[PDB]
Amino acid sequence: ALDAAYCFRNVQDNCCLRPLYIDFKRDLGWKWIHEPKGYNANFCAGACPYLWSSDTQHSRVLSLYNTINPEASASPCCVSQDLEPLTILYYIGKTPKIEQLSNMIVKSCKCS
Amino acid sequence: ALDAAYCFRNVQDNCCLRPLYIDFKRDLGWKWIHEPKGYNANFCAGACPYLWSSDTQHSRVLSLYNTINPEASASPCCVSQDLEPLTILYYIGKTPKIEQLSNMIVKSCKCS
Repeated sequence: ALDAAYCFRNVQDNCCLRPLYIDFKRDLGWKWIHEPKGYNANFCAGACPYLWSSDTQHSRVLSLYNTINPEASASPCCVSQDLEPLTILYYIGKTPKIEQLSNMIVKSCKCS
Repeated sequence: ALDAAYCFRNVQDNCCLRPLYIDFKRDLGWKWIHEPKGYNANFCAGACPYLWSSDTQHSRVLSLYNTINPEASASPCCVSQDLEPLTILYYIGKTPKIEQLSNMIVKSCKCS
């Protein structure tokens, strides 16, 4: 998979997970989250070679088209695959509460 | 929507549907399809401004992050949204048959 272990080994031009830490107050302007101060959101970026696409007929027809006619490219797009939640601390008045924020973290990537 | 009527008006740098005709024999090497000789598959391509992403928390957090910190971009990806089937003619020996090939055509685009 295009995850931390495979992708964080070196810098790669191809579709891969990229490290990113987001500080809620500083980078999002979210003051409602008291803890943690930030988290490793990560993101997906990089070139998609033509055979890296699947799960849709249009994508596999497009991949086959591209492999035969490269010069006239319609290159696939590096997108998120596995997403994970994050537990945070917020307040209801003076009472500290905890809740899960869904799909905050990207763990792996794929080509569209 | 980022469909033919909106997108085929002019050339646009931003995420939009792009016209593409694929000839089965000539461009795919598919000799099994006798009719039609090709079809308008189309494809999605172009720049995604930061607020064009939705449906995932990670995508909206990433869009918000990007709007605040543009220079340090993790730009969204222009992908297919609505897909349509195509009916074709093939043979089982000397008998002509027809069948639907699913999700062959892209009708609209979206930003990841």
